[PDB]
Amino acid sequence: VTTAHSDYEIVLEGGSSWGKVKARAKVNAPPASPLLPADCDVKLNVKPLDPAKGFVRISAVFESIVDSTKNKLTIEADIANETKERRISVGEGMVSVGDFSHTFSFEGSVVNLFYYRSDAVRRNVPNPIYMQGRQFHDILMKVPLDNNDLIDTWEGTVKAIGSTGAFNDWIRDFWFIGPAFTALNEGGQRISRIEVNGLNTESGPKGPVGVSRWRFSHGGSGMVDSISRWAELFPSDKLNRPAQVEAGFRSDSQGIEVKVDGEFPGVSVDAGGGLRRILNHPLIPLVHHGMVGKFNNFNVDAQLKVVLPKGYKIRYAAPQYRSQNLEEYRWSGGAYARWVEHVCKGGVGQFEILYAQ
Amino acid sequence: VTTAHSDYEIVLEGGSSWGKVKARAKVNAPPASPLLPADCDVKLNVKPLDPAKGFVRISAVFESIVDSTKNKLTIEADIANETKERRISVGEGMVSVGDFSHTFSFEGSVVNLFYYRSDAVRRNVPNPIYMQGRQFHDILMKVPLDNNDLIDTWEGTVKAIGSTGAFNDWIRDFWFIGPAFTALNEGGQRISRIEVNGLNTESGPKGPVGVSRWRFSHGGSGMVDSISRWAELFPSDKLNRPAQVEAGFRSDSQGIEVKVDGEFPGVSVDAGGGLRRILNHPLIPLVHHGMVGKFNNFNVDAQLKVVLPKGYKIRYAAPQYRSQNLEEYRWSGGAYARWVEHVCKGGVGQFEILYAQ
Amino acid sequence: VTTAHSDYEIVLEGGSSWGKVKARAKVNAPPASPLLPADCDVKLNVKPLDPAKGFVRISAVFESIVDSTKNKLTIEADIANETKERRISVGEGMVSVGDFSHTFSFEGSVVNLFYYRSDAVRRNVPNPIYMQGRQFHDILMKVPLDNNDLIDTWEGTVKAIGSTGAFNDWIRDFWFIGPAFTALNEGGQRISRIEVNGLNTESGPKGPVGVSRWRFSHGGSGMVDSISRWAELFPSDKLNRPAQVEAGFRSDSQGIEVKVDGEFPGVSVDAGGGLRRILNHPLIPLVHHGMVGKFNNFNVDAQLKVVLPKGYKIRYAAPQYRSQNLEEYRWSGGAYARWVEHVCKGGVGQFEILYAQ
Ligand code: BCL
Ligand code: BCL
Ligand code: BCL
Ligand code: BCL
Ligand code: BCL
Ligand code: BCL
Repeated sequence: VTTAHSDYEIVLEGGSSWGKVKARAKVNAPPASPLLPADCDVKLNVKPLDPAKGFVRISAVFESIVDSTKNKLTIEADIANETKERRISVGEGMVSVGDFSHTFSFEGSVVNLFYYRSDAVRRNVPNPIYMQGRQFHDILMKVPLDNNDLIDTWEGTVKAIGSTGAFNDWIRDFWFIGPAFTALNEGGQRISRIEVNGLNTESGPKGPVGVSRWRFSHGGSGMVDSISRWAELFPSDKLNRPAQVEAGFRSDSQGIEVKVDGEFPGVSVDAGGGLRRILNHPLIPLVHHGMVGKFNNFNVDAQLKVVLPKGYKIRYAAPQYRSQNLEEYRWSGGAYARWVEHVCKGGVGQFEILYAQ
Repeated sequence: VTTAHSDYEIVLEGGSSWGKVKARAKVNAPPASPLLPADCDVKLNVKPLDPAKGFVRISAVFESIVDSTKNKLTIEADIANETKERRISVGEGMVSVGDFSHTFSFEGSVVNLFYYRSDAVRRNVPNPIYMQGRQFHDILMKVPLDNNDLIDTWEGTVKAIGSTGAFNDWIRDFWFIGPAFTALNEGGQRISRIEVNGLNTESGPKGPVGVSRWRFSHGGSGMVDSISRWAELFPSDKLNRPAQVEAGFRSDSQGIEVKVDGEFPGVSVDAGGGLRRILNHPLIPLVHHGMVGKFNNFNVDAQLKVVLPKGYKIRYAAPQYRSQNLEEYRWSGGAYARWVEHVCKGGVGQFEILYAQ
Repeated sequence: VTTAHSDYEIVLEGGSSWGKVKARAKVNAPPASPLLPADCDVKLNVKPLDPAKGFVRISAVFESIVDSTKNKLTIEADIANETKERRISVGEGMVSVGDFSHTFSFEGSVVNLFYYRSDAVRRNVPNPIYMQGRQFHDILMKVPLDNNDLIDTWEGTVKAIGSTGAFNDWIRDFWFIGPAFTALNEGGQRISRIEVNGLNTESGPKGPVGVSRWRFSHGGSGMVDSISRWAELFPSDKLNRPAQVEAGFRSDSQGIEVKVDGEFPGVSVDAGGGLRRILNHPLIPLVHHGMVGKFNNFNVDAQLKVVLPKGYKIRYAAPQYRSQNLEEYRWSGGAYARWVEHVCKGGVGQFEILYAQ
């Protein structure tokens, strides 16, 4: 029988939206990857840089093995809000695949805009979900052309841009490789044609550098969390100490195994009336994973454990928890099991938890 | 276990395409709504107004409660065919959400056009399904700007239209909220950019009125019933007395419960050769519901009852009925059960019923 | 219970990428066709014409019965590669539906272009799958206007082209009938507006002929095999004798039954290191069938038999085979059964088989 075994745990901090999240999962069904096996490890870290100007330093490392090819991507960036709609970033990183690698540095800004703002909606809807909007990226990137492969790609690109009028359109076929293209529509997401503002070869300290300045916008009909939850997804103001997440998966023709461990702020939020809630589930991950969650029938063997800070209690949970031991609450079987099956297949049915002192 | 229990009943009138439809359904699986609970009641009524000019008066009321917010929409309209391709309407209604509400009045015409008409298809295909075409809307609407929220929205819009060249394009991200966007492609449906022909503030008897005149077209590759079955979906010529439908659902994290009761013309149609059929199932509802029907495994406990007028008998049914008692025919289990599972998940496999005297 | 019973067999030739493929399948679940019943037979044949210029002659016959309407399409074409990116074709055929039929002749070229070519990818990825690109069609077609239906359609079209500026856009709604439209996005595929280069009525030996010259391009994000595997899908260089495939299905409200039998080159390919593999599974068929494979729950009763040439053995298989008798290997149950369920529902998880002497 195909069985998914999972275990999730959330330990909340008092007052502080911080939480520790742990997850383990294993399913004996094949992944929908046309190249197997595929293993990946991810490590994310962020630390307060300069709280006066709202800067944080984020670092990410992705490492994987796909059909015997070793890949790696690292990125380090400094990010800050300038206004409520405009955020800026500056960073550098590296990509490496087998014997090949290249570096890059960049600076960019993103402006997030909602299509409407209405007090009539605001005062009448206590927990608004869909927020339609558009987000603008303005990027400057630099890559040292220090090997023949880079030179070839740079020259090929400069040739294409200057010869093909549809380049700004067709580039999207290249960018959203494989089923990434398909996922755009699934999430109510649109990518505009790009605008190329400048392409130059500079003379760097150590050699020629390919410099490019370009922009694009991305629209969302309300499920794109990047747009609808712009402020909430970057809780820089609550980052009083370093946060981190380590996650990884191993997969082949027999099954998938995953592990996650992290601690960061933003896990709980003020729900008003003196109540707090675990944050609303982001929609994108459920909709995108929904594209791969329907290929094998499975049974669910799942459990969730929520540990509240001392003296806090759950005022409302639906689905309902099965047991409680002081501050620890557990869910398993029954309606919780049906909800897990549901979300693993792509459903976004609400699972709400409100707690208070 | 997840079980869907449903009961459907159709009682046909003799000769007259009229029928009474009753449906009850309950499933213990969560709905895919990111806000729960969600309850809704709908009431539709239509009555012959002036049969000489083909006018009917339709009225609709929608009432719901979503996460504790009460919403309501009413609409009343007079509709008539002018030609076989052009239909006109004039009406008014109201929207209300919590402490907020606004009214509106409108007049509009819709022109439905098929991309081709061929006698070679017509004489060779007895029961044609896909009909590709395009439909044009021309709308004039008026809303009294009688509160600050309306004024804010009106001024914001007039500002956007005059400052953003992409407004006619991006408005579509706002219009098709959440997963409504996604459903467009799923049904082979396209919405053009809008055309804004006029935006004015008039001086009404009781205050300023925001007046707008705009158009859009919508294409369909053949599954869009609004286009392919343009004439059949508005049987004004068979409406010799008032028709109505009452329907509603209650839903939360535990399950969904639905009830429908109606009586209206258009349930049966001439199939030629002296035969009649229950109308072909519209495709849109199956394809759209198919987007939410695949998140939980279920067992089917379903029954269908068809009551023919006295002296009529079923000449062909596939799937086959299980039993017959005079004019009453029943379906349950076996192939019918597999067909129900199929359509609830998004399939459009044909279920045909032909009857005759 | 819904059960799918299938049997697949591959017999490989030694050295030669030739293989014989046999498949039988039956499932008692209804097809997603809004018109039933639907039966179809297909016959394909190809033979070396002139190996010096790389020409092959291909012939196809499609015959079906849909809801009692008999349809038939035949096509015969001569095809050759001119370069590695450009292929040319010349042919003729016929379409017939009930009492109607028409012929056609044509000549066209297709140019396939990849968006990038990189040695860094080539040397580091041993078995590349996604290849983004665009394909250009240039078509000249001729149809004798020998009946009133043809004349009507021709005149209607010439009228539309000259009156509607959006014809080159809207024609796509007509072309991708029903759910064919939807399938485009699902496979990461895009069709451009068409370009009409010429529309003329010529005076043929036997009467007026409608002549048209038009083009279109089609983009693919990497799953479109027509683009990413352009060379491999037309193994003209391995066609040393005639190849053929016969296939057909019967279907109605009770189930689907299918049979396939063929022999052709391209079934196995050099995998490097002295190893050979069965070719990578094309992605389109799995993704498109995935749109209809999820409407009924089923159990799998499936078996695969692979017969290698004398003296060859399997060096790697995942999922693993169950048994081996000399050169014959069999798969059934366990991980193979889960893989079948997976691909029948739309998954593309890799099933790899490497063999060698
Ligand atoms: C049988 C039903 C099964 C099931 C079947 C499958 C199948 C089948 C698959 C998965 C896959 C996965 N499943 Mg599942 N899965 C089940 C239940 C679970 C459970 C659980 C029970 O709790 C968990 C935790 C998981 C977890 C996972 C992940 C390990 C994995 C998806 C990886 C991912 O996020 O990539 C997200 C990837 C991306 C975002 C990459 C995008 C790249 C493109 C080009 C886009 C660029 C983005 C943008 C430009 C970059 C942003 C720029 C800004 C700077 C940010 N599944 C159920 C029970 N699962 C998939 C997988 O990969 O397995 C190895 C997969 O194929
Ligand atoms: C450039 C990227 C953006 C950004 C984009 C997003 C987006 C987009 C989302 C979040 C979400 C969240 N972010 Mg943010 N976020 C950024 C910086 C931060 C910082 C910080 C101070 O720098 C913090 C503390 C957080 C914290 C948070 C939480 C409030 C929330 C996740 C809650 C949860 O329970 O997850 C539980 C944690 C897990 C289940 C494990 C996740 C572990 C894996 C390793 C990470 C995901 C990998 C992703 C699928 C693959 C990346 C592919 C790209 C090609 C690289 N973000 C930067 C500025 N963030 C999510 C949310 O809910 O928003 C409201 C969300 O949708
Ligand atoms: C486990 C599998 C389950 C299942 C799982 C689900 C799930 C999961 C969900 C449903 C949902 C629903 N299911 Mg189901 N369901 C099952 C079987 C059934 C059976 C049955 C057995 O007979 C029935 C009768 C139902 C009935 C229903 C409905 C009560 C409900 C869809 C509401 C709707 O139509 O909104 C249609 C809504 C719209 C058309 C709104 C569109 C708004 C957008 C912005 C578009 C504008 C349109 C346009 C501009 C206006 C027109 C202008 C012209 C003037 C006309 N289901 C199977 C057995 N069902 C959904 C729901 O809402 O539940 C509460 C849902 O999430
Ligand atoms: C402005 C809207 C259009 C219109 C648009 C449509 C569309 C679109 C369709 C129909 C369909 C039908 N219409 Mg019509 N229809 C109109 C006016 C009428 C009038 C009349 C004289 O005024 C009559 C008698 C009918 C009668 C009929 C039937 C012939 C047929 C439904 C058969 C059935 O078995 O349903 C069985 C009944 C049910 C299963 C219960 C339905 C109950 C719920 C309350 C109604 C649906 C709500 C919808 C999902 C949500 C609306 C969301 C919008 C945002 C408001 N229509 C007006 C002019 N009609 C359908 C059909 O089959 O076409 C051939 C269809 O697809
Ligand atoms: C319950 C789950 C079931 C299941 C449920 C279904 C359902 C439901 C359906 C099918 C359908 C089919 N299934 Mg299945 N199926 C199952 C398992 C199987 C197994 C097996 C176990 O091995 C097999 C062999 C099959 C085989 C098949 C086929 C007989 C059939 C798809 C026909 C096709 O290819 O049309 C491909 C068709 C096209 C490509 C036509 C495209 C026309 C459009 C307009 C596009 C034009 C293309 C282009 C312009 C022309 C090219 C130009 C160049 C010159 C080339 N299924 C699983 C177990 N199957 C479907 C069917 O048709 O059944 C009769 C269907 O509805
Ligand atoms: C105009 C069409 C193109 C073409 C387009 C494609 C496409 C597209 C694909 C192939 C694929 C393959 N082609 Mg090629 N192919 C052409 C000419 C040929 C010639 C030849 C010398 O003329 C040969 C020998 C082949 C041989 C091959 C194999 C290498 C490979 C199938 C392997 C397999 O196991 O299938 C197993 C066989 C079966 C499972 C049975 C199939 C039987 C049915 C009758 C055929 C499919 C019908 C299709 C679904 C419906 C057609 C609808 C259209 C509207 C007409 N092609 C011409 C030039 N070929 C596939 C592949 O894997 O590419 C790498 C693939 O995706």
